[PDB]
Amino acid sequence: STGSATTTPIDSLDDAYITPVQIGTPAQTLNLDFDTGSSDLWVFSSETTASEVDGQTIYTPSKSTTAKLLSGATWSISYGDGSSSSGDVYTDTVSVGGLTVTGQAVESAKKVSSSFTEDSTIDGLLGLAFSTLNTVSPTQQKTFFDNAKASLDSPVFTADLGYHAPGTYNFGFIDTTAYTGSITYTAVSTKQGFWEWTSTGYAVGSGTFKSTSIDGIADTGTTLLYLPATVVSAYWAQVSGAKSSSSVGGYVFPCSATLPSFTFGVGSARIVIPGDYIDFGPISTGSSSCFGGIQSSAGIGINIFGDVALKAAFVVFNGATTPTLGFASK
Ligand SMILES: COCCOCC(=O)Nc1cccc(F)c1
Repeated sequence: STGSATTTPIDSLDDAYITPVQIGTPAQTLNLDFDTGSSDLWVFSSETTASEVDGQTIYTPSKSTTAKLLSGATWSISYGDGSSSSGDVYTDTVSVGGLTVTGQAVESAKKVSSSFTEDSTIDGLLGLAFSTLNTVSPTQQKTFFDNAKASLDSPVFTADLGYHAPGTYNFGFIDTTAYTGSITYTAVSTKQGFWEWTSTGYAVGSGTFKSTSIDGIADTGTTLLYLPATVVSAYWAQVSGAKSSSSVGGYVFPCSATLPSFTFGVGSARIVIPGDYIDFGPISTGSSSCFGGIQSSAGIGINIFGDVALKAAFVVFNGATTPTLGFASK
């Protein structure tokens, strides 16, 4: 089997991408944030505290003839940005782009933190990291990809995120028309539960490539590119007037600037992030200070190849017995 679904930016900045997902019988379609940096499929629901729902579409398990309470199971996650959610668990039929999993754990939110409430466009998350990070207790549940894998034509999914435009998540096949050149594959460590890999270096604009190992995670659920402070300083030094602002929370730059590209290495291959992809717009409405899309990971504990990086590539998440990642230009 295969599946193929369009993913759409939630706003004009590509802050996140939403993908329609069919849950239950009859289908209830929710728009979920596919998140390779995490492993729970959770939804706003008829159980979510009413004051914490503000425009999201909810899953109502009592209206699904295939929903079953997973007795005794609870979940609770805290994300790197400080947001969180928790609740109980149902199993139900879940379909993405024509690919159907029966008995998928659908984690129903009883509580969500304010950032989720305040974003009416995201009805939940669909985790695509390794199932060892799933938070359901006392019995850990599998991700949608883990449940689908054996049925897929090939045990892979691909992320093709658009810049200011829709893109595609495919399951079970590699669309050879969706990228240019070849796909360069690189080793993955699953030791932390993530799609963790080592970039071979970087360049700023037309500058020379610096060969240096940068371990990080491919995380579709993180907006920005978080890299070591040395790398980030080298990038922003090429933008007149750019500076790190403790009060804003990262590097800002004059909105009148033209940003240089940023290149990262994948083995001997190179993925070029155009400068425009690094512009996240005014820090507040009407400001001439703009927020940068490349930020320091120093306070995180891990480097994160988020959407800013991934949207410049066609990315293969290869879930073979020994997982690997592939990157192609597009
Ligand atoms: C095995 O789960 C133990 C509880 O974990 C809670 C928890 O917040 N986990 C978590 C947070 C962010 C990403 C991710 F993938 C997992």
